[PDB]
Amino acid sequence: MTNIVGRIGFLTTGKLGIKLRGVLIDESTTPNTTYLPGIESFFNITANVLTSVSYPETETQNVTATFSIYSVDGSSNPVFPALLSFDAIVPNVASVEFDVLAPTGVVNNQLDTSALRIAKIIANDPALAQKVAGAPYPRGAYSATETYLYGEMVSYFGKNYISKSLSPIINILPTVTDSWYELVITLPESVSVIATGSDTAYGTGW
Amino acid sequence: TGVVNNQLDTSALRIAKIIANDPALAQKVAGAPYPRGAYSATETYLYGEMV
Amino acid sequence: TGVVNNQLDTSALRIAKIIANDPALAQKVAGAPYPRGAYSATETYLYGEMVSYFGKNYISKSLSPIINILPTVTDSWYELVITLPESVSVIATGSDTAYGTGW
Repeated sequence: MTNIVGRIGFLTTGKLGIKLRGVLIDESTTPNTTYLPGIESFFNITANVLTSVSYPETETQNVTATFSIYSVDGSSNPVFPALLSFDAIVPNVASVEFDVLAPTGVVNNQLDTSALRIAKIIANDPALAQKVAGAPYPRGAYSATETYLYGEMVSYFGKNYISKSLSPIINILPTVTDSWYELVITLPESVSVIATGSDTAYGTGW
Repeated sequence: TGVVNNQLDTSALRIAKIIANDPALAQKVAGAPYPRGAYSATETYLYGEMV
Repeated sequence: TGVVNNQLDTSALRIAKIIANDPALAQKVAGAPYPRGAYSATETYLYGEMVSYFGKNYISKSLSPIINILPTVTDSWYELVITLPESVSVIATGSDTAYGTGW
């Protein structure tokens, strides 16, 4: 399920048809619903605004859907010549804007090169550069109340632990090496280093 | 002026904007420091990985 | 389950997901620091190249290559903050001392 939103220019009034390209399955309802392709769901666009676009998501099952824009006739019916038709996947998110799901010239054969170009773009715009920059991302001190993302560095018991989980972690102690890196502090050499003690005299069971 | 459309150059900008605006995808192109843990000779390390 | 016309979808979001998810294309879109080692004059440092200088880390931001220009001058380099509070390992781990075999 996704509530597509957006505005479409140069068309005060029209229809937007979404038509599936494969079989979609809704297993939520007891009799597993089977949305079949070729049947076009029509939504209104009024005053250049996507009125209410609620469509089942297709990213999970990776099913393509054709979005087409038509002018409305005298009886407000979609004249079939599609002013703008294309294929896209509805993401499994609460809301997506019609802008992002718009056709692109990047075919598979031209894939890697495109990414290459993207690199310099991200390297040029300072906003994108800071939005994507890899860094320790200082956070202050560790606390279990708030979550932590990848790369974020916290302080715990005098030690510095950098989160290394791709997923958010909450109430995970920094000492756990499976989710935190814990950079080890560099040691000076030409400094007095006599600092021992805590003579506890273990019993070979430590 | 002449007619210029230049959609192919707009495509790269659009995709870069989408990647930057999404934290999940932005994480996977983040930057050089990739934490891994304590060093061990039995594992394979990629460019930027931190030990 | 599946679609016959699987080659028709190029919708920016999909391409963004494809480029991010693939390790090779993700590595191509990297930017970021490029480690090179201790700073020295002769070495030509390109954009994003990151060096160590006087105990700090400096990433070059000059879009043009630079030579002999010190990492301290902020016109072409910028420092990578660490912000380490209440440090633990400073001198105790450095003791060792060379004596003691059996006693």
